[PDB]
Amino acid sequence: SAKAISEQTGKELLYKFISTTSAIQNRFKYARVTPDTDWARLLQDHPWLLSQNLVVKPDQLIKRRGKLGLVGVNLTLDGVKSWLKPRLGQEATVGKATGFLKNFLIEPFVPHSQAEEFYVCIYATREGDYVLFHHEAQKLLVGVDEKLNPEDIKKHLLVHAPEDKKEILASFISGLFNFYEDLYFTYLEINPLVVTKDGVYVLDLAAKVDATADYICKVKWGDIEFPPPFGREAYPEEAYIADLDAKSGASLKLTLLNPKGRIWTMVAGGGASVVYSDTIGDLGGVNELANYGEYSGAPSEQQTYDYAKTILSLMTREKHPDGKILIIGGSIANFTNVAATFKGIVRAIRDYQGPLKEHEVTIFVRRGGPNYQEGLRVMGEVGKTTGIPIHVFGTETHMTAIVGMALGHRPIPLQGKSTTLFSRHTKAIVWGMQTRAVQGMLDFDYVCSRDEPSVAAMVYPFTGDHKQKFYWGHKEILIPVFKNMADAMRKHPEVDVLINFASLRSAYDSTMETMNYAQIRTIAIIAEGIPEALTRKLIKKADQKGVTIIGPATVGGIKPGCFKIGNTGGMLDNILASKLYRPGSVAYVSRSGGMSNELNNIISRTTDGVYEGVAIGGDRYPGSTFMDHVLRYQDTPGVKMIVVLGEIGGTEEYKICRGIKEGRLTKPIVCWCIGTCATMFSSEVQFGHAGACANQASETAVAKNQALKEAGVFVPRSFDELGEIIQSVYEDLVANGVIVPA
Ligand SMILES: O=C(O)C[C@@](O)(C(=O)O)[C@@H](O)C(=O)O
Ligand code: NA
Repeated sequence: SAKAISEQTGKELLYKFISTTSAIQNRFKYARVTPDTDWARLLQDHPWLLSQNLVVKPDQLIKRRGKLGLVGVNLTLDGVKSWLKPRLGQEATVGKATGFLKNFLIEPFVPHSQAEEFYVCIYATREGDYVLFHHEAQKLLVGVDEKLNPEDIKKHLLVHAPEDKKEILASFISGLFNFYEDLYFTYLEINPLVVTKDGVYVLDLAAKVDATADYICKVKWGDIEFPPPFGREAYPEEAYIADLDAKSGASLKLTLLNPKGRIWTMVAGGGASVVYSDTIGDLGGVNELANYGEYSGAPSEQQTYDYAKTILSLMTREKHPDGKILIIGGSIANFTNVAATFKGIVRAIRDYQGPLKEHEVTIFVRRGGPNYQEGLRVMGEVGKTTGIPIHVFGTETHMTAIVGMALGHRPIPLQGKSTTLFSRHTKAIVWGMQTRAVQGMLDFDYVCSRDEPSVAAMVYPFTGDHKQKFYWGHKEILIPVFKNMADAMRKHPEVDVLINFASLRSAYDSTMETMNYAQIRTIAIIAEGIPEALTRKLIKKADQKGVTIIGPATVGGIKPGCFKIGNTGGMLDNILASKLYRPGSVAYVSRSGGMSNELNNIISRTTDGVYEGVAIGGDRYPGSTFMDHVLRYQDTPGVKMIVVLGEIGGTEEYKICRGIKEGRLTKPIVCWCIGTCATMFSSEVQFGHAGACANQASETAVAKNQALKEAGVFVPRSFDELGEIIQSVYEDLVANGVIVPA
């Protein structure tokens, strides 16, 4: 996800790495002040503080500090100390948010005139990075993998600028853009840039970097800090979890909202965790909600133990009169092992059992997934042996039902790429060492009564060629593994799908390499954590070649009767339970992988069942969008209704609205956009999925659910009535003859 950095951090990167050819002034002339500052050392380290007038302001991701009057301008050093004296340590109000002014920046005062002030901004979109310039806006798009033409700067951005400043402005803008790409920024605004006879001064800097690029930018970023939004604090336990996430193929996230709240969550999945938070917010619990976070991607027992013990420690610092509740939730997992993770949580609960009884904690559990029956048994076990109240619920209880149980009372003390991607004839190559996931596909293929396994070969460049044993029914079979992708392709021209399990570090090159083989028309990219600038380049090549990308950061998708991507839908018992071995009439698309297995469950209980599901993944720029898949479903005869599970952030869902108005979409669509709680928070909350950042009022789930409903989409009041509305629509289509069940 993209994360904001402080003005000081941004300026420090700029002073270290922007090309010296632009005439940057006051390089490294800044001084950080916090309550514990040693002013003597400060004057030693920054002797220019004693020899010129100064500007001082807080550096805590407050915007428009000037018009709020949080800027002391043209002061001597003692004028700065007096200016700080009634302000440092004191709380201020900015928007809905209130916090302490704890971090200030002193820089030199730069005399200038209005005419020497300029505005520059660079920001990322799917189609490239825009550059904005304004004297006192001109706009230029640098396309994905293109260069900034310094004569487009002069001819398009600087058309109204004084001719005597154009050459230094163009040099600065060129240098700023190279600086922006190389350090993986996604947003960079300088307002004002001051240009005088003596060179360029950077008076204000706001910026965001793609934090997933750390393995690329380590050296230059150094020990980079990502401040919380104004009105929250940073917590050592958040960094611990961040540290565990860095050491994990799995995803592990934690944000503390109100450490004193009595509602705590430990929910699996980035989607489900937002849905539980939504439900909590609809029942008035938001002010008591202590955290947001999630785990997913199959963490080990030990990782889950370490995550869980962090939560239990945080919830046993002080007592609440009414006790506290721990919501241990999630969807029906595709891939995460419920036994191993819940054994981790159980070990954490035992190790914290004294503090949990003392703080009057009630625990509510709802989970499904692989091995979920053992998991739920050991969960109920530790409740019996510790005497802590633990109320355990499985797949036949609705995902979010434990929330109302727990909160209802205090416990008693342009042409599309392709319409059809998969069929009963699909043959795939799997990139990676992924025996278990491949066996899970062959199991699906067998119970789907396919004539042939869906996996024809595998590629893994870190071993030599060999054959790998799998079971086909109960027969042993062999599947070739190739060191070289070239060998796998020329020996399997029948193959048209590649499922890429490469790690995030190797995913870009392995996917670009696949796209040199025109025989491959669909690629599933599993890995989470690919830098967005790299995904944009994957998107550009795939669009040039006509290749459908599903992912990144997804489990994939499933087509009952025909084909499933990797770990989608999980083990045999969930495939049978949710009847995913044969088709029904309902097609769906979600960002979230975990929630798509919940849709599998919900749709199978309320309809003839799933016809096709896709999870487009959580990243900011998915390889294929909601609309792409909804178009396929509109043009697919066997689909009779469409279910979209949307999400706060971006404006994709409004294309559905337009498709309806234009007459392009005509089957019945059901849609729910998750993230409605985000508006109830006093500070923005970055959810699990990289995409889930709302940049304007229209990107909120609430606005999207409203626009969708006005355009004739069927929208439930909340997620926990989605299953109801899906049922009723199906029933009308049965009553109208459109669907004829078996
Ligand atoms: O454990 C979960 O509920 C989430 C997830 O791990 C899953 O297993 O369904 C999903 O994020 C995935 O990546 O498969
Ligand atoms: Na990780």
